[PDB]
Amino acid sequence: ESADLRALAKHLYDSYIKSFPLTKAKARAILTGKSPFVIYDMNSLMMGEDKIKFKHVAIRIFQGCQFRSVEAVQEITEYAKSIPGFVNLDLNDQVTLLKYGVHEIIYTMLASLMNKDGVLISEGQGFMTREFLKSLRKPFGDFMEPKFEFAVKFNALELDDSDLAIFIAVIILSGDRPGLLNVKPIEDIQDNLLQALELQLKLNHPESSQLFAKLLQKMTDLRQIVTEHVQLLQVIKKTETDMSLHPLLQEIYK
Amino acid sequence: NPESADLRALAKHLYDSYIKSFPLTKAKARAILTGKTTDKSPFVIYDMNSLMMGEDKIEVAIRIFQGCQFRSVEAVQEITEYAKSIPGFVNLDLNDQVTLLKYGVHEIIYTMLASLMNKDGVLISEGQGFMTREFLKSLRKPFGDFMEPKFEFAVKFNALELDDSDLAIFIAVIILSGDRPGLLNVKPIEDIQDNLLQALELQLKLNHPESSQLFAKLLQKMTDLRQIVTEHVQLLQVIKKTETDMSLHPLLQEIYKDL
Ligand SMILES: O=C(O)COc1cccc([C@H]2OC(=O)C(O)=C2c2ccc(Br)cc2)c1
Repeated sequence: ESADLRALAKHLYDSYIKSFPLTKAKARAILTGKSPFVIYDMNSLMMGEDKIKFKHVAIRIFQGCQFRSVEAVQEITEYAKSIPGFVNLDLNDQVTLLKYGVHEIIYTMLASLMNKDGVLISEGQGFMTREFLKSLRKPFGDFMEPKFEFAVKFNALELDDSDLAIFIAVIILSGDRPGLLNVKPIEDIQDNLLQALELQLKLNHPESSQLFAKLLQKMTDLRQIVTEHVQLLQVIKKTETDMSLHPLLQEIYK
Repeated sequence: NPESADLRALAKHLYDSYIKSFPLTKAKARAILTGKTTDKSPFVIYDMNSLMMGEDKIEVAIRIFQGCQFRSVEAVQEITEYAKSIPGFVNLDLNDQVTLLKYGVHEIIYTMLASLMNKDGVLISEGQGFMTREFLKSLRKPFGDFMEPKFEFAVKFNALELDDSDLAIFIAVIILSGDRPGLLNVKPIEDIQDNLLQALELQLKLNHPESSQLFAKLLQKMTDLRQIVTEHVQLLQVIKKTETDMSLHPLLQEIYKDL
């Protein structure tokens, strides 16, 4: 029966490449060796915007992160709709799985762009450092540090795009999202996704023992930082006197 | 097969210490919850009257919470005894044995508490009593919602149909976690958890053969345990600042100390 598990592994990987432009393999090449722009202080921030083409002082960084998250949701939605059985679910269930899922996949693939010294920005064309992300006014000065502590641990598992492709699918098909209407089949697809993930990590990582069990424990983490960032997204709602400009622009970021 | 036999010896050793460390197991709790015995029948507490009459074995809202933390201290004592029997735990650094226990005990307590709970209430007083879920939820604020997260997780967790032999290994995996803040020597802990995870995977393969992917579905429940600890922690901070005379316990207040 593992013939179908190997089929599903490459089907999800091929769709992973089409839905996501900047893959982990191409981000690892940029982080080590061609070079992009480096934003390390306040001068290189303004210097960046000139020759980088952004699409939007301390709030300009956060608003750009929400612009990138909106583009990410579209890539995650298109990728999820290619998972076998996803589009054949209840349309309300598909909306719910994506609603409570995109935040966890955003940080999983964000780690693919992070090391211990910074993160890539604007499709690998730039690079914001770690210390510059702790030198902003509150509460911006400490909303990326939990995500850097997580990216260090998660990337230590040292997975590739084919492992991540299956791992992304399992997070979307989580059958415990509040408000589901047909919890059965969602757990059915996630059951075969977990089999394909268990098989994938054995054939690609034969030396690392219980990489499948250690990967599932990172989900326990993942949600703890998603629910922590959610409660931080309402500190920006109540603080800063510059987080409400064009009303049509507020509707996009929901 | 010779290496899988080494994992069976580990599984039987953990189950042996489990029986010897926790007096009330899930096997005995299910014999009490389901009314199949004429001798292990509990006195049900459902209102104020059944409370004062069942006082032979056990402010109302405060008195209920005092006994909850009294049993929590009883639980930590049993968890520490069982952790010492896990192979390698006592061989680690003494600072790490305290940190693995500091963040691990509550995730263990809510796991085994689910063995004493059905959808209608919780076993209390060593199985002699049974406090209803409605009465626990009918307590005044902020105590009227102190138990619903525990109950909602139990009916979800008990669906896995795990017995004490599977629970023994899953308890050991939670204690020997490398993801806990303050671990000085992380790698020697990850080696022990790797051995416990191999034993748990084989245990569920043999004890639950028809149940597919029970190993992955069980490891996902650790995400539920974290949110209960965080919601619990948030709730004590409100009680500490409202009931100013409400005093804790050396075992509990030092676990919540900058958790
Ligand atoms: O004392 C009162 O009137 C109300 O407080 C009570 C009432 C009943 C039982 C107890 C405690 O004693 C025990 O043996 C026991 O397990 C207690 C207990 C406390 C909280 C939860 Br949850 C489960 C059990 C305290």
